[PDB]
Amino acid sequence: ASPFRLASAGEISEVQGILRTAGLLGPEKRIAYLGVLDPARGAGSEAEDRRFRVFIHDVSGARPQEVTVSVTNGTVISAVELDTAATGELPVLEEEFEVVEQLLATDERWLKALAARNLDVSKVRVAPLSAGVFEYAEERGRRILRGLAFVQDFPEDSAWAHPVDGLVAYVDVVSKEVTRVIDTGVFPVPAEHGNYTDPELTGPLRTTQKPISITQPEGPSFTVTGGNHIEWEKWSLDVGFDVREGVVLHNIAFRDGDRLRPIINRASIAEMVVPYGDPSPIRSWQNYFDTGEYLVGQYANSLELGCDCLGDITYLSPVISDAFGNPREIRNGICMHEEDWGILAKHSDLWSGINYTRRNRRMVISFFTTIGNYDYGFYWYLYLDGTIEFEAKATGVVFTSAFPEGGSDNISQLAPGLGAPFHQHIFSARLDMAIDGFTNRVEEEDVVRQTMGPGNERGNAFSRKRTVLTRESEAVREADARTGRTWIISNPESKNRLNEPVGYKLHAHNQPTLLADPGSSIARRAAFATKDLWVTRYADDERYPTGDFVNQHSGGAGLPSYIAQDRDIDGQDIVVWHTFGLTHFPRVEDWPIMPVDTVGFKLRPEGFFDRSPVLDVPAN
Amino acid sequence: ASPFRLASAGEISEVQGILRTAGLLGPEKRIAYLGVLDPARGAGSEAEDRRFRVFIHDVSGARPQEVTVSVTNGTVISAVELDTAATGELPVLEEEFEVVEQLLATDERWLKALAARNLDVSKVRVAPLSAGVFEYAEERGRRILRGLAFVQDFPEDSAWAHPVDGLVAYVDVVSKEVTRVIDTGVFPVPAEHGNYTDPELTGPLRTTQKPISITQPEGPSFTVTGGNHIEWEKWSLDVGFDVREGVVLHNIAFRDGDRLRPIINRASIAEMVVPYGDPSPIRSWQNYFDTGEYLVGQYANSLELGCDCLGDITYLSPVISDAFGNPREIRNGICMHEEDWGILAKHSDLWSGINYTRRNRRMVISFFTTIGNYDYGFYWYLYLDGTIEFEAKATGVVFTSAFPEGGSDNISQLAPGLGAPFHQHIFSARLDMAIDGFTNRVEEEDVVRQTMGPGNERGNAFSRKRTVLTRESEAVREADARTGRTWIISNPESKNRLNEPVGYKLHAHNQPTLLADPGSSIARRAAFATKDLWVTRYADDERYPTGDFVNQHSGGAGLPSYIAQDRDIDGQDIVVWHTFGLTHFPRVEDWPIMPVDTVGFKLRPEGFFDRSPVLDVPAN
Ligand SMILES: O=CCc1ccccc1
Ligand SMILES: O=CCc1ccccc1
Ligand SMILES: [Cu+2]
Ligand SMILES: [Cu+2]
Ligand code: NA
Ligand code: NA
Ligand code: NA
Ligand code: NA
Repeated sequence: ASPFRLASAGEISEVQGILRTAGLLGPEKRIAYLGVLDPARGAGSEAEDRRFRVFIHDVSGARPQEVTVSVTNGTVISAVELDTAATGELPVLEEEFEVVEQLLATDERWLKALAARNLDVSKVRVAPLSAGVFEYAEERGRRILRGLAFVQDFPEDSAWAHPVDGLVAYVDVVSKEVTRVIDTGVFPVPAEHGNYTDPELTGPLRTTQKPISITQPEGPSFTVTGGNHIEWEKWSLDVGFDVREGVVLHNIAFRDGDRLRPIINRASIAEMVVPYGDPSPIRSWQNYFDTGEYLVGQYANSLELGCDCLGDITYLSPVISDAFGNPREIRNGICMHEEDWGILAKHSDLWSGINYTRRNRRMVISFFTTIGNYDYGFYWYLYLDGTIEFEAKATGVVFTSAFPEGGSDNISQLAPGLGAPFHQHIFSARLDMAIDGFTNRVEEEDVVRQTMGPGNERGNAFSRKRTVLTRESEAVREADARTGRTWIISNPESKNRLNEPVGYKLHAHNQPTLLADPGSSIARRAAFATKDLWVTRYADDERYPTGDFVNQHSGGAGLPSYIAQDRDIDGQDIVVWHTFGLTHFPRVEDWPIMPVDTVGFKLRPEGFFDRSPVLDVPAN
Repeated sequence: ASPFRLASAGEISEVQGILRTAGLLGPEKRIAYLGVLDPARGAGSEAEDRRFRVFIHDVSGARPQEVTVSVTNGTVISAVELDTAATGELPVLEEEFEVVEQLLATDERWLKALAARNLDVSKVRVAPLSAGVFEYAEERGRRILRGLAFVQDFPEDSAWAHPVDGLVAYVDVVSKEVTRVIDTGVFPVPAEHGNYTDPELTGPLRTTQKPISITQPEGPSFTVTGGNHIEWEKWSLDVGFDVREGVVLHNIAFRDGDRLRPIINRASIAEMVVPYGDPSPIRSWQNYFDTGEYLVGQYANSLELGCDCLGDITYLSPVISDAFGNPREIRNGICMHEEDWGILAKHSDLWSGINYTRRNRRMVISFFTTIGNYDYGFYWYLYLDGTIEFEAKATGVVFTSAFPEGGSDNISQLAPGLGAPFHQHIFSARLDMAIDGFTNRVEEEDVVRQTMGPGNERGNAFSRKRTVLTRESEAVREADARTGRTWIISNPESKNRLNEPVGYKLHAHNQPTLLADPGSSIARRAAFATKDLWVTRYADDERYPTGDFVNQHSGGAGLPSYIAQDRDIDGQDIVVWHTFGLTHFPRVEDWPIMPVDTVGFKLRPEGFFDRSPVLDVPAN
């Protein structure tokens, strides 16, 4: 019944049939993206219409198409041919991952480079890296991937330990031509292996860890209805899944007494970018948008009970399309469980004699994705007290290079001859806000220091100030940790019992934003990453901070184009875009496989409730 | 055997006997502090000498004394009479908590103030607040407490809901005189109760929470020997307890292969301060040092299994002295347990076919203290991967006032007529470092942005810089979140296999430091709180960032006095002092009892190991 239910295998099969019948899915066609569209604003009409958006690539060189279909009515709503030199190329296809290595293996220039290094071509893996846009005029409007080489000594070897530095190739994957092979000189291929399951490297495994058993003898406290509707400890929401964004949260609301109170209409990680800070021409082009260019949702892992998710786990298995429109299940792709979270509130009172302790808990919704060397866990958390938190967990294997003789200012050494270039991991959270409804506004809150003097004779006073952001042109904001800067999303037409607007406060981690020079190609294509906070007026087609077609787009699409409309955001239907990231100078302890590091943000109620919302939590 | 074992009841009884026999513990004497001294540097002599430091107060007006005794030899080592106008008053005594209310109850000025407000004196509780040092010349060298009044409607009522604003009294607790009663006008006493166990306020308790069962069927993975020596997953350390500081960690080391490698010699929270930002003369003097003035360790709670600590818990019950030198056990005052901590490392490799997942865990050492309205949990965490983290959890009841008609810039409204003044909670962690031994140094690490140009033609490069702090006069440092500033403690004489100095990196939360005007009394007495990081040369007598006698000390003691010695800290025995805190603008959801908020810091290895230290963790 619910318009926010997960896509079914039958829906995807119908999309395939509709596309085929319309002549849109011949043997040269590939589906590069397929996803269900959200209901438009004002769906109080009970007009069930499940629509899907599709990007269709053509492997023969014909122009790709963007298509919208209605599975409910079985019709093509619209179909548009794309000029990719103008609006950007389509996302990378999984089946192209191997084409770069295959094409290079028969190119005489590539072969001469490997021969000089005495590398057997059958042992050389080539990473299929997105190209970006730089100085090469012949790449405009062509579908280009760039290749960096790694040696695998045997089939189970970790190739990342053996980078082939000084060598890069560019490939046109549609015409199947190697456009350029650049060899800047021979570097020794690092010889130590990085096989973290080899007993030679691990030593004997610890025998000292005793088991931790986490069980729920009466089952979990949350309920799942209609496939993906969650109710837990007054929270209510729908868990969506999109092949580009991954897990998406819809309709986050909190039952406060008799009223279901909305908080967030849609929450997602709408983009992420990993820019590299090595000026070597072998890697100075390297910036990959895992979300926008590769689609992190299609690489979600199947999560193992006891290993990836521990406790009383409820799984969702989302369905996606393969490149031919067949449905493919991601078995156990989403874990949901509740976790004990320590003390919630505690007081022992010297005058009343009352001793009081309550325990906290959180609801966890997570998935894990793998794109080449990197692996990321995406975690959404709901707490008893109304807090919402997001956490990204970065692990996997660092991207490697040679470590130059005589050192480097932009690479750290991990092992003899083995380097790891400096880089960042930057995310964009898109928060379609609905604090008690859609009439919302954003205020910037700074601590205010006061001078000793009249009215402050002992010099102890301090205060705060709030600035309302009223138009999009003034809603591009930077962090300021020193002044305790936060942002408050409030509803000016909904007041608490003290006659103050209800609100939620966004707490950032205040990590550095994009470091690249403002005139760089990556600063233009990832402009969202240069600022901590953006606020836009809601619009149906404004989905990603980088635009719809990120791959090889020349820049400026997305947020800098949206805010140029300078729309009213003071008590309106608004969207918050928060940039947050990790700056990674790799350490020896990150090698051969990296222990998890984390970054995120959280939102806490700020006069949303009339008092603490967890007074009715029992003593356990 | 171990010199770092907890104080025993027999040791304290011997101290009492030694003091009594020496004429130092007559009926007018009170022990205001008693604690075991750490071994001096270079204890490779096996010279067991358990020494205790004692502060002795005199309730008749005689000068107090500082005394050092040896329980091993049964002798007084030294005894010094204190001039408190010079060096500060002794910490507040528990038995003085009730003396302020008792003395005010017979003062005619206090009675007239209560009579005008129609308050029955038997219902009026008076909080015993530390005085600080302000403009009152007659307080110099006298033991002063200040009193703020709260009404209790019945014995089990929460008095915090009913502040009596406009009224403050100053009391000399030794001569038993009320020096001043200040009445600036009548405010309505807020009428709503704040009884968070009253069903009228809580409503019916939730029935929706199902149990979470955390068990260890084979017991915990750590061992406790000699009372307080912990070994867990290659970590080794001693858990101490001091009545001023609370839990103290000694001898933190990590077994790396065959070598036990030191990391931190002593870790503690050596001070905390709560400054209030309300300029009203009723409260503009209000700054309490829970650690330095009240001694947070003596108010540690007995922790309840299943409620405060959940899982397979091992308790310590530390012993302290009461005011007469009798030993008193704090039953179950420290919880120790290990916790699952999610994913540790994970990778699924497209070329090797290997799928790899390992789970993380942490060791938890915690205690909870209550001082009047506020309650704090102190948590130390050790992780599998070498990370050390501290976390403070703040809960309890916010300090209240009236909310003035017409609002306030320095107070938030919680309920009709009820306010909560702005304030901070600021902590000082004292880290006596020993990274691979005592030859340590500190470097400040900033991200370095680079300009597009020659050698950086695509404008993508970024780097980092490290600045060695060589003398104490240059080792007072501020946070800079925008440039990703961290601090590295390294050993220049101990290198990893890449011939780089081994190190640990301190990651701060970058919260605002002390907001008060630099010319204020609190800025002088809590000078440590004005800067994020201090580094000193180790010295036996340099224990607290505020000095030994914080109560009514006029300022400048502690860290600003230590660093004036301008000692060499470049490859020396050094101590890191990190200031971190919360800035609290109270929200409606903080009332009537506050959900936990947190702040802390962490240290991660930085080239300390030759590769990831958790390769030998098994697959579970
Ligand atoms: O994360 C996307 C870049 C990438 C893709 C495939 C292999 C290595 C790196
Ligand atoms: O936290 C120390 C200040 C204090 C002490 C006792 C009651 C209320 C407040
Ligand atoms: Cu990284
Ligand atoms: Cu507070
Ligand atoms: Na273009
Ligand atoms: Na909105
Ligand atoms: Na003095
Ligand atoms: Na030291």
